[PDB]
Amino acid sequence: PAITLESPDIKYPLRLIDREIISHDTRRFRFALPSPQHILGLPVGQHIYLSARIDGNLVVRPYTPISSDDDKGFVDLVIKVYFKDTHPKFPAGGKMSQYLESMQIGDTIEFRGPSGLLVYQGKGKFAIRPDKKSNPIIRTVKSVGMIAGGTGITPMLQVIRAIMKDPDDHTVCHLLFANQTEKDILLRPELEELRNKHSARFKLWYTLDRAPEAWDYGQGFVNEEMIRDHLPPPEEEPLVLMCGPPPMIQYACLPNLDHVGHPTERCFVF
Ligand SMILES: Cc1cc2nc3c(=O)[nH]c(=O)nc-3n(C[C@H](O)[C@H](O)[C@H](O)COP(=O)(O)OP(=O)(O)OC[C@H]3O[C@@H](n4cnc5c(N)ncnc54)[C@H](O)[C@@H]3O)c2cc1C
Repeated sequence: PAITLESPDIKYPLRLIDREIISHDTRRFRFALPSPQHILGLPVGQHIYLSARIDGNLVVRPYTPISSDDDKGFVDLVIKVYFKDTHPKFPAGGKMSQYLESMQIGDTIEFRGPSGLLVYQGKGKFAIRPDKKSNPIIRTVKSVGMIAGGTGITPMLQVIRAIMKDPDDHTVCHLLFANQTEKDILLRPELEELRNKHSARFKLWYTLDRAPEAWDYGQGFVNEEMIRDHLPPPEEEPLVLMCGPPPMIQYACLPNLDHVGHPTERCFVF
């Protein structure tokens, strides 16, 4: 159809048309593409760049839509709002996130894309560029390991959806979704729906820093056992995809990946 993100260098103002309070911090923000038949123009695996001049300082932060290029007229972004005066070190909270919460209906925010090193080309085929200028290295995988932390499910979900939507895409997605509390399990219905509908291909497990009284899943930070039991066996040569808070990736993921047997080259951070 009509691509909204025609140029990666042009910022495209889109209007906010709906907001869904996914959780206390994270909200699903729907934006209106230029035409009701216009598409976003986002290859699976890539992300967009929201740009706005907040506090006199142009702040450009990146977000991965939960919408699919199949969806027309709208762009759904599950964005967590780091609230002000809710963190001891950060009384100013998030910058773009708080602007987005403040955004009323019909306010405009600029979009830029596509941007990203990973593109899913279908049926195991992941085009991962080592650098933005270097050419993408293409590797077909039978399983995809995925470690998502909080708002880092949106890049995973994009991939999960694409694979499950193609019945000839036999790649098997293993997801490890790490959040602080049960209330913080974003897109949990969608995810559980995906698993029920495509169990053979989608394997789902959660970990919560502070779990509820009844947690049939896992507790604590990301650990080696959960990477071992709830991600693909390293022998299957899978692709471990990771999005989470930089600390979580550095201290909980990358270390415990080595322990299980996953190589750095078979692993990618969104
Ligand atoms: C590929 C990709 C996709 C992404 N997709 C999404 C997405 O879909 N949705 C999304 O929300 N984010 C997404 N992010 C992350 C996003 O860019 C930000 O991390 C954040 O959501 C908004 O930025 P900000 O300007 O609000 O943060 P900043 O203001 O730049 O954050 C500054 C620091 O303050 C901390 N901080 C501030 N207040 C608090 C608080 N109350 N509690 C804890 N820490 C606090 C932050 O954690 C951070 O360390 C994505 C990132 C990447 C790389």
